[PDB]
Amino acid sequence: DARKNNIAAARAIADMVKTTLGPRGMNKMLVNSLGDVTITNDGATILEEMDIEHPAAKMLKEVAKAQEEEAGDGTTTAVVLAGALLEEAEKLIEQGIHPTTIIKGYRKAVDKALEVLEEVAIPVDPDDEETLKAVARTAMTGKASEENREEIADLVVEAVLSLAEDGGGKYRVDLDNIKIEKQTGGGASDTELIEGVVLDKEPVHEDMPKKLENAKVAVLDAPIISISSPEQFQAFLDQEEKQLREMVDKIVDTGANVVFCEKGIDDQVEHMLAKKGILAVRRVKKDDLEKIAKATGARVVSNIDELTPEDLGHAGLVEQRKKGEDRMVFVSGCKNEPVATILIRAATEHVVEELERAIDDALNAVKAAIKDGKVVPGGGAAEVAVARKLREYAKSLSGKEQLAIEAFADALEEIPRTLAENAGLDPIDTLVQLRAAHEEGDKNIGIDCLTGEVADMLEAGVIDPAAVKKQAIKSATEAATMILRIDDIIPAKAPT
Amino acid sequence: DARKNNIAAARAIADMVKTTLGPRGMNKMLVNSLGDVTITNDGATILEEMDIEHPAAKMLKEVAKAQEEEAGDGTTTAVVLAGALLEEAEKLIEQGIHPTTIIKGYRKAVDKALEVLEEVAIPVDPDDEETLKAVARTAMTGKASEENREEIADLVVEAVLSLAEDGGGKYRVDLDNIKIEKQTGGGASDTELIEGVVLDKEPVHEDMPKKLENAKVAVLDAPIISISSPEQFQAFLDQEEKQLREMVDKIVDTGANVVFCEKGIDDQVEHMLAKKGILAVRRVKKDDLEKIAKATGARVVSNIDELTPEDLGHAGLVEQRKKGEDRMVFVSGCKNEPVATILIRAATEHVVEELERAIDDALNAVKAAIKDGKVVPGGGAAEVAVARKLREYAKSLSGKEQLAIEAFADALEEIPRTLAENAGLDPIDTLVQLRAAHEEGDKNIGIDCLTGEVADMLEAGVIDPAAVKKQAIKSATEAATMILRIDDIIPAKAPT
Amino acid sequence: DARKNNIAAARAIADMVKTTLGPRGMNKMLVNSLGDVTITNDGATILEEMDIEHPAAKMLKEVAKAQEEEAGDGTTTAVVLAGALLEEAEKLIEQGIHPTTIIKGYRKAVDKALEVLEEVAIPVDPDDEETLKAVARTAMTGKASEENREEIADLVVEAVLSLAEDGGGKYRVDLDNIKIEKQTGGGASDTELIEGVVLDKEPVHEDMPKKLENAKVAVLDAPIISISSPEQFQAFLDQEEKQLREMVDKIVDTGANVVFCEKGIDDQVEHMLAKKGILAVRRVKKDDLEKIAKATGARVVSNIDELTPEDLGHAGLVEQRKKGEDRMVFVSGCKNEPVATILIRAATEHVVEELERAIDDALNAVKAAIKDGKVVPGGGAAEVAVARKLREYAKSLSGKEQLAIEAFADALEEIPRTLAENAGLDPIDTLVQLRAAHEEGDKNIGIDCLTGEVADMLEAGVIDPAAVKKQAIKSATEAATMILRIDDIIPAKAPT
Ligand SMILES: Nc1ncnc2c1ncn2[C@@H]1O[C@H](COP(=O)(O)OP(=O)(O)O)[C@@H](O)[C@H]1O
Ligand SMILES: Nc1ncnc2c1ncn2[C@@H]1O[C@H](COP(=O)(O)OP(=O)(O)O)[C@@H](O)[C@H]1O
Ligand SMILES: Nc1ncnc2c1ncn2[C@@H]1O[C@H](COP(=O)(O)OP(=O)(O)O)[C@@H](O)[C@H]1O
Ligand SMILES: [Mg+2]
Ligand SMILES: [Mg+2]
Ligand SMILES: [Mg+2]
Repeated sequence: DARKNNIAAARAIADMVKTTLGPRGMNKMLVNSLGDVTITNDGATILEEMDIEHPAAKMLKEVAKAQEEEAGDGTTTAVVLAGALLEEAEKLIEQGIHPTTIIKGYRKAVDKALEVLEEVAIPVDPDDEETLKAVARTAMTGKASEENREEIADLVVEAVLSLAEDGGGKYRVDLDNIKIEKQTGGGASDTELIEGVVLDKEPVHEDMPKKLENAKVAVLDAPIISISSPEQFQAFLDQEEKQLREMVDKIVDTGANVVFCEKGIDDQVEHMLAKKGILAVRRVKKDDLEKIAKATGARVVSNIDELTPEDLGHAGLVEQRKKGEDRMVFVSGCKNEPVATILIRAATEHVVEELERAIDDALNAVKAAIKDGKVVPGGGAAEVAVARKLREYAKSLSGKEQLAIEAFADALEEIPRTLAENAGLDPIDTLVQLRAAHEEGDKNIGIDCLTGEVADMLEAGVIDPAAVKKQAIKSATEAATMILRIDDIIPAKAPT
Repeated sequence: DARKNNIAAARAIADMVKTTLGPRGMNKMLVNSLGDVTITNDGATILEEMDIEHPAAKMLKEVAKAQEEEAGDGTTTAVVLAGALLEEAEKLIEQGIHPTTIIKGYRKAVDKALEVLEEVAIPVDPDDEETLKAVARTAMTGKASEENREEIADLVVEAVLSLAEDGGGKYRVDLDNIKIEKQTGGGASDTELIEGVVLDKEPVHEDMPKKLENAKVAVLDAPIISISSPEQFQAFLDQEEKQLREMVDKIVDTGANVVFCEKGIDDQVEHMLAKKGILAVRRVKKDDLEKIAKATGARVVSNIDELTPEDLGHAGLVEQRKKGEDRMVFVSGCKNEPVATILIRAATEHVVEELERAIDDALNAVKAAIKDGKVVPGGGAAEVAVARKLREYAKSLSGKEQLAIEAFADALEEIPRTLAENAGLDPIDTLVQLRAAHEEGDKNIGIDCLTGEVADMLEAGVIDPAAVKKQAIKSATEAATMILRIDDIIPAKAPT
Repeated sequence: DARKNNIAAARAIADMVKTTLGPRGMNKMLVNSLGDVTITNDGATILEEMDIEHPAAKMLKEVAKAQEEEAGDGTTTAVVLAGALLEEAEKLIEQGIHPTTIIKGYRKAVDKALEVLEEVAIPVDPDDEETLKAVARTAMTGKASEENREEIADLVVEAVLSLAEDGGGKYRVDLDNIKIEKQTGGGASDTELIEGVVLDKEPVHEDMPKKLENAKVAVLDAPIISISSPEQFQAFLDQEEKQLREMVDKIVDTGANVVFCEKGIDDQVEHMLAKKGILAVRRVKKDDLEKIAKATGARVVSNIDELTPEDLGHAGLVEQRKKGEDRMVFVSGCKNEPVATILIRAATEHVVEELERAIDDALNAVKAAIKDGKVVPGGGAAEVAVARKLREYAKSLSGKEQLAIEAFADALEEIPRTLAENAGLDPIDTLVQLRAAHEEGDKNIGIDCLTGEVADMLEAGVIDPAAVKKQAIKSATEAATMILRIDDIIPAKAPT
């Protein structure tokens, strides 16, 4: 039963990532043969860099990548939903239903599930500050320490509003637009709007002018013998420094005094650069060099011979500040576009990476809420409500598709069970309580794992974007369907 | 039970480092495949250069590093506290409490623990000499020999006061500021204020002027053929020596006569340097070369062609003294900044390293005491007091968090048990005596392992800074929490 | 029980060195992979070039090195005392005393032991010739044949008195100051004051002037092609011969006629040196070249171009004497300083090394006696006396430290037991006889292994300087303590 094998692999992955769904998600550790260890709880990373020999499991890589690409939040929800769906799919094949009937029933169930989630979702305007804060805190939940939730949420909404580039209603709040720097120790209170891309590199030369107001900023990427007579070596050195003098002279004619180069340097090169007072940062990556080019306004000039004064950018200020331990050039005053890198502070490296992922997910969720403008109660409330209306449809429908739709409802309801289990509550009792609550007509009662009870989510500030849950259901459906659609593993000829 | 496995690894490390907590810390022996052996007892080394295949253990490296970075003392206290915390956490999970409840209880317990430690701590002014001496002796405890405790403590406080750079109240008593030199044999009575960085290297040339008052000191870092005719090789040699004459002549025009170079030399080079009477020390590291540049005032000149008289430093004296066995240039008279290296004398190499670590910890603790200005009774007194008030909080609180807080109290109380056990006293009897003593209202009764009894710590001069114990509790909490939050071991994809 | 494992290793080394303590020290053989063998009985070597994979035993390397550095005698006594101390410590931890109590007791015991040895030591003037001879013979004991004891003792005291450089009371009788040459066969009667460093090298050329009274002695260290036309290589040879003539001409202008070079020579070089009658000895080591430079007064001149008549030294005589088999230049008449090498004659190579070590130890002992001027009766008498007064202290003291002090007394008394065992006497009977004697009030009764009885050491000329025994006790204490303070072996990260 190769299908049983594939389902078992998907089940193993689903159970592995089940434990990391919620505020109290028990983190997982990623150890490799090199010995490096990273503590993470966002399921994206967990599905990213885990060893999977099984190819049916290896499809869930692509499922998670699609989820992150469209939605940016809800990979763990999608994988757990796929696990529960394949649970009930397996034991529906055990009863005797053909797999194609299961697929057809799941397709109908998920069409109606998306419709129901559209109906139940409560709308939100982009000016109700408390609702945006609630969305931000709910998504932000999972990975930060409990202390700095209010602070990071406040900074999230502040950055989203202040950097709100009104591009015809759809604000272009990109992940690489908001200004944070990474550094060990200190705290998260350095996630402020510093109008420029800050590089974690020291100045090459001490007497290099650290302060330069209205500096003429340039962006470069190029890397900055036969001897016959005794003085011929000195001659090659002389002409090399002469052509260096010529090129830096025509650079200075443009007026450039601040440079961030993509490649390395040499001691003599940086010395003669600092002779005139020129900043030079080396080994800047492709992505962050492009970001600096966008921010500073100086177009990247591979062939520097055609550099002109028109090609140069400008920055309001450049300053070297000894913040914390590491020395860095705190560039501030890049006035053309809001451009930045996803680099964020915390106490330790594990917490640094955790907070980086968490702030990224926070901006993703608030961006989705602003764009789509439909928010659904979280904490398992949406799942239970959709399961109830699916059971109503099952009462409407008849045949052996009703069994498949009931299976889909139970698989959807497995998410609140997991969310309660990770919170410490007993799963069956609180699940029955949620069902009883939703049978009384109200639809916002869920699970809030911070207080460890069942309560109204809307008054508890536990609300997730509608589109995130829609894409979670869709990705789980495609995962379960296309894992069910396989029959048997065969050796495929390797491309030569 | 991968969580049980990780708890077991952490409890192996905790029990290994348990024996080295106190004045009578039974030292540990680190042996490597190369066969080199160093004897230490300070926990930082033991956590630094031990082998750990276990990844959950490998996190405790990062915990210890963070402890050292912020505080610089209390790594052994942090690890033992983490061990006891995971002991009680494990026994709480066998009872049946969910891990997340333990995490929440520990968080609340540790918030109140930091608050309690804030209240109980007795304040100190920076002029009560006996109190500073007591703090210095308590921190110096563990590693220095019993005989020279008074001597090294006196020198510690003398150096701290005399080199007290009043930078707006916060004295910049850095570890690389106080003047000691390393040498085998002799004694610790050479930890005196020699106003300059002393290098453990002999003069290159005998007739090099050993004494130079008000010497013009320079700092350098640069390293100091086709033949056709009979005399082409000789002409090449003539040109190389000629350009050597020109560069050393424009050096002499500046007036430099004392140099400490970062790189090697040659016999002809050292000779023609000594021809004019120029000192040259080779293979100076990056850190100590930067220290020499800061002390002497001569900026490091990579491109020596631009060296000017303005670029040269000055030193009151340079002298070669045949102190002990090794010949060294005892540089003295660097008048710009207080800069030095952590190099200290003792009898044998093991005692040399032990004394170096001890003096480093001593300046760390006195610096922390001067900065924060809050001292707490040591010898387990602070732990017992905080445990008692935590039990009072437990009596106040109700629920299954009371069990977690009682667990935290027991784990905090484990430290005095360890300190008594290493001192030779029976742990249960003396712990009960400490609890009874704290139940009578007094707060300073602890364990003093020098006298091997229970006595007032304040009268015995056994007092640690408040901040070191605050960070010990915090780091132990973070370690226990983030080790509890792990679930399973999964193979992670190695980055290509 | 890793501490038991370290104690066992220390016991193994202690027992392996035990047999070589005393005049009748049964020697030890050092066989290596290369197959070379050296017969030694002095403890320094048997601790130096032995394999010790065990790290706890590897500490005893450093213990022996420290002992040799400070005292240079009594390493075997120190290691045997450490073995006995750890013996009784193993007994006491068997009983149940905690190790820290043992350490404290040993510390107090050894403080009082040093005090007791100070009280009991008999003073010596440096003019009482018989006492100095007795001290010299006592230390010189251990290694030589029985025939040449009086002889070598007489030469030792004669050299010490005649080369007595009165440097403010502390005579600088260094090991590298007294004149002996090494040569196979003959006898020890060539240990005479030959006022100059004698080199074991033949003259390069026969017609070199073997006799040169008031010779102008120099000291050097420097080591003494494209073809176009047929005469081009001849031009190269002519010019090289021309600069050779130039440098040797400006050498002769100074007047140098005797040279001892650090590096090799060539046949043409030595031929043209002997053309003018210049002595040249090659492959002179760094140490002996520096010694020759000090003795002859000719400073070592790396760059010979600056050699002047003022830079040349003078020697009263240089002569080639065919003493024994090997041909050597018997340099005699270096009038500046007393400087020499530790090279001594005997019959065979094993015996040559044996008397070399023995004369070194003899000079160290008489130097220590003259410096400190306090001598204590050897032959186990000092150990028994200190043990008795330690037992008196034990009777004074009360508690479980009394057991540790009794342990120290027994470990200290183990030395006379070993000294009797190697002499052939029964250990317990003569030990009891010594104890009974010392209970009668006399303090000089010991063991004399030459006569193989128990007798008064002062009339038997068996006396070993007090500082040697003081350092023996101190090193044994530190070794035993810092071997007891270890708990367990752990693998250490190797430095990359
Ligand atoms: N404050 C909260 N209390 C209870 N449940 C929450 C809370 N915030 C989020 N959740 C639940 O966690 C789910 C998202 O979990 P998360 O692990 O953050 O997703 P991802 O791993 O994809 O980022 C939501 O669907 C919601 O049901
Ligand atoms: N003189 C003393 N007597 C008894 N206990 C002491 C004494 N000095 C320090 N301690 C205890 O040792 C603890 C610190 O131990 P130590 O090993 O020096 O820490 P670290 O290994 O982090 O440097 C203190 O918190 C205190 O309880
Ligand atoms: N003539 C002697 N008769 C008996 N015992 C002696 C005599 N000379 C020395 N000893 C004993 O030998 C001890 C020194 O032994 P030795 O092997 O010379 O030490 P090391 O090996 O360190 O040089 C002394 O402490 C003394 O007790
Ligand atoms: Mg999420
Ligand atoms: Mg400490
Ligand atoms: Mg000896």
